[PDB]
Amino acid sequence: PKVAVRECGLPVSAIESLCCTDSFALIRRQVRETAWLKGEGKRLAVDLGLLIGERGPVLVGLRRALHTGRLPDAREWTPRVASALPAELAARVADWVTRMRALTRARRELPELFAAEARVKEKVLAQVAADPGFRRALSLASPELAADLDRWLAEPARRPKTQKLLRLAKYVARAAVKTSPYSTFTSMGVAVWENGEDWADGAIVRFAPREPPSVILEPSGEWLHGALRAWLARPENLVRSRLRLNPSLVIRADKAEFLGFPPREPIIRMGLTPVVATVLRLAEPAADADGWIDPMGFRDRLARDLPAEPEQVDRLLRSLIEAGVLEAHPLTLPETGEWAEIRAALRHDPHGEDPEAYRVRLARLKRAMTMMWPQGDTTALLHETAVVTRPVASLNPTAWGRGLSDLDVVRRWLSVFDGKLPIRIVVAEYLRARYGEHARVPFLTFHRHVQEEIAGDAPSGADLRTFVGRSAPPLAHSRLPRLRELAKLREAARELALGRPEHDGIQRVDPEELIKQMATWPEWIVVPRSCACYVQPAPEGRLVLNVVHGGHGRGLRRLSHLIGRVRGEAVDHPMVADEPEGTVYAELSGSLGSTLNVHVPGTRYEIDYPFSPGDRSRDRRLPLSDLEVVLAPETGLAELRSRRLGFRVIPLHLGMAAEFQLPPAARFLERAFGVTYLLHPPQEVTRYPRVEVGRVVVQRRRWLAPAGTLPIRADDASYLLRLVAWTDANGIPTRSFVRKPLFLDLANPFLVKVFERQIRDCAFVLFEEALPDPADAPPREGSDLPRVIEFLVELG
Repeated sequence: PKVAVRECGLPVSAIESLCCTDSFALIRRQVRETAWLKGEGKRLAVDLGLLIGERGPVLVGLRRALHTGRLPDAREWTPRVASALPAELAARVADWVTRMRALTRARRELPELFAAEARVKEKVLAQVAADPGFRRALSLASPELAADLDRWLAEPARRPKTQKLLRLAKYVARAAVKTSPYSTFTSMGVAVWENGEDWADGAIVRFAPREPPSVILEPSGEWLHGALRAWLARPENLVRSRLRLNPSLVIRADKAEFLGFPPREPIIRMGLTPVVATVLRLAEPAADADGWIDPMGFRDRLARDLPAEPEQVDRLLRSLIEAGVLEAHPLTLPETGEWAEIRAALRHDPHGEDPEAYRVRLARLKRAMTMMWPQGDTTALLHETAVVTRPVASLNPTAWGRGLSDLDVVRRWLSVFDGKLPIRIVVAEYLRARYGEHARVPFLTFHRHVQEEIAGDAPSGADLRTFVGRSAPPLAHSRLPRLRELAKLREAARELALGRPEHDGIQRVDPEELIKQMATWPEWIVVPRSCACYVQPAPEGRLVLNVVHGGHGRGLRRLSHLIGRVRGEAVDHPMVADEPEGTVYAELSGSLGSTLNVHVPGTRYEIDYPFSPGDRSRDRRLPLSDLEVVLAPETGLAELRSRRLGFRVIPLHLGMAAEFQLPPAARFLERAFGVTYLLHPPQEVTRYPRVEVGRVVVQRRRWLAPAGTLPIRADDASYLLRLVAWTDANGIPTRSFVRKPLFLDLANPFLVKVFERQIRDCAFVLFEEALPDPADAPPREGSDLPRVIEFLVELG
């Protein structure tokens, strides 16, 4: 099982040091002491009421004071009153009065102890935020704020405004507890399995000395592809280009059918003249051994084998390129003047560079980019990824065995909840109903008919519009029998998991119960062969599951590629295995307009996709034109075949672009035919227990608070007291993630204010246990501080 590690750019001390430790301990004592004296007072009220009845005033006033939790008036608690009560009751009253008085004074002292401690933490915030890796990441994400931080460091006692401090504190928390990449807020590398025996200590992982991250600076893919298209349309760069037939081109004995430019990718049908028809035909003999076409040698070839007329052999080619039937691509990116500077600036090794020089440098790079192709609605012209070249850690295979076995079971079982399963069922039903059980429909004709149905109005497309059209599932009352079965299968899965006791905030499912449930499932629930499972270890052998996506090296291939670029030598990422016989896996060719889809090529064959040429031999290309769609008799689902080769073809998206960034036909291939899934995280407070399947935490414990339950600042630090009283009374822990999720540490005065503001005018607030807790970060060798980490484990 291949494993990578993502780790936070700041250590856990960075957020621990921002906690008002003294004040908070005092807040928790007050809260607990208030709740105890309240309860005890009502109990002593009862006891006192009972003494009053044994005896056949004063006592009635003492009683009312205890009941309602106020200090008895001087007339209500006296030696004569205490003498008339039993010793134990009088001693319990005395203790209550004493503790109530002590509570009252400590209430008085708190606001200035808290105000002073919070003020001290402002400078600790600056201290933590001085870290160079952090300042670099903030410089990219938020340059003005980062310029302001740099000034503060240069001018301390230049107390920045609260709202800057809150924004800084949020980014600090993000860089200490959130594991998704951003820049030098995190770093990623590979992990290895260290063969057993050397784990006497009980550790599950062992870290190498922290390597300083290397950073890769990359341009926005959509900027890159707009700029590239601009350059390819200039007549002088035709000699700098190669051409190829759009691999969605279908000749229909009359017309050309094909797909056009991304991102809109129109479905195009145009009339052929006999000249255009021979032009397309001679493109086959005009091509290299790998399908590329010399533009000059083709322009002469057309000129001799039609009539000549070079002036117009050129306007003919030009019009075919403009139309998108013939594709123009560069000869290597351009080695042209403007492209070599961008390429040099992107590659510029940033060694020895402070945050300000970095901001200036990026600013200049941005300008040359705009003075080349407009930014437009592109948000973020540049991104950075931080990686390390050597293994970050070794993993203990015997500590991890039960957890990974449990995870595999979970991984299979979650398949029933896949959002693409309704899609598959509806697409399959469409195929049966329009074309017939044994139909074999050209992929492109099928894509077109589906889009015709979605854009239009006919009840024949009702389900396609409901499940495949824009807008995100009403299943049990659906027309199709399998959709109602699915709903039933989901409800059974859900009720199996939740039909069990909450002991200590945990519902525990045994993996065998899920294996039993799964053996009953029908064949149209198909379970991916591999998943990328993002997990965090937690105490007592737990693994906490965050995200599941497809895995056939999906994210890992991108990591291998980025490390390869930093090291100057490729990582041999193993290939996907074509099996069983008669079946191949094929990723979509090229990068489909995204820098996040550039990777170590993982499959043998590839789906050759319109304007995204890949990296493979001719005999290994499966053009869109060669795909067909059929109903599989095993599952009753729609599958793809190669017309040319007869194989089942399973499309793979192995790049890290999100599915909505895929152009339309590609998106359709992934959603309808891909074999991955995606897992992502009334009137009172409602508690949901944590759900575990053996060792795997599938759902963290949660607390749902409607609008009106939550204390609102009506107030200074008396606010934190009331908040903590409500959280304690509802079992809500000190540290939690609130709903993207915000990290809430009630001891952190910045994060409390960030929380105050973020829940303004919300209908609900969702608290989730912090698990693992940051303080549960696995210790380190030497001077390296504990950090929060997450593992990408590929399970297969």
